[PDB]
Amino acid sequence: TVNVGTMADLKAKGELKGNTPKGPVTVVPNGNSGQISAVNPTCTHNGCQVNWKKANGKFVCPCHGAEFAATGKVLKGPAIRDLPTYATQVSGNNILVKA
Amino acid sequence: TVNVGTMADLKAKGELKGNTPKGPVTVVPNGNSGQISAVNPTCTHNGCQVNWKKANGKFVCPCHGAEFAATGKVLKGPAIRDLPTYATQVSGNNILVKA
Ligand code: FES
Ligand code: FES
Ligand code: NI
Ligand code: NI
Repeated sequence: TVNVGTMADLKAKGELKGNTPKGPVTVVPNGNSGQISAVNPTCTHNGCQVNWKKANGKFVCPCHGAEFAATGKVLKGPAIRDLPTYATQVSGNNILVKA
Repeated sequence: TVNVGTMADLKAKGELKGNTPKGPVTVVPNGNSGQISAVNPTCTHNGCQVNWKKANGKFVCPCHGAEFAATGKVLKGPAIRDLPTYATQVSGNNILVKA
């Protein structure tokens, strides 16, 4: 597992990025009760790294505009596959990304 | 140098496609005074062939949605360069594309 920071950090920063054995990870809130979502930000269209835009509640790809929900669900093309995701575990405020 | 059809054909069909020594060409109307425009429909982003949508007066790329005006001018990204164009000559109602 990869410790990407605390729930307090996620709150203050809006997101937490990390590097895992299976690729990059960006952790964002996925609700208001502590739910979080860890996605591999590699756009499923042409591999650009997507950018979490909290004001719109979506990841937006800077290369061709694909958009994804906090869960990684594709919301707008040209990507047609959801972002890969990672299971997470919060252990005493620490956000742990698995795999 | 490449005869793609007549103005009547262009009016009835909306566009005329052809092949030239410098690549494909799509000829579309560019006004109501008989003005026409010949572009190389190869999208300047990643090379997909853009498609003329007469109702919207634009070439729309089916791959990532870039749009171009009848003149080839880029109107919407991700493309950032205009479509190459070809000089044209209307000779006796015949549309000649010079490549
Ligand atoms: S790489 Fe993300 S939309 Fe193309
Ligand atoms: S190939 Fe035309 S927008 Fe990408
Ligand atoms: Ni691109
Ligand atoms: Ni593509």
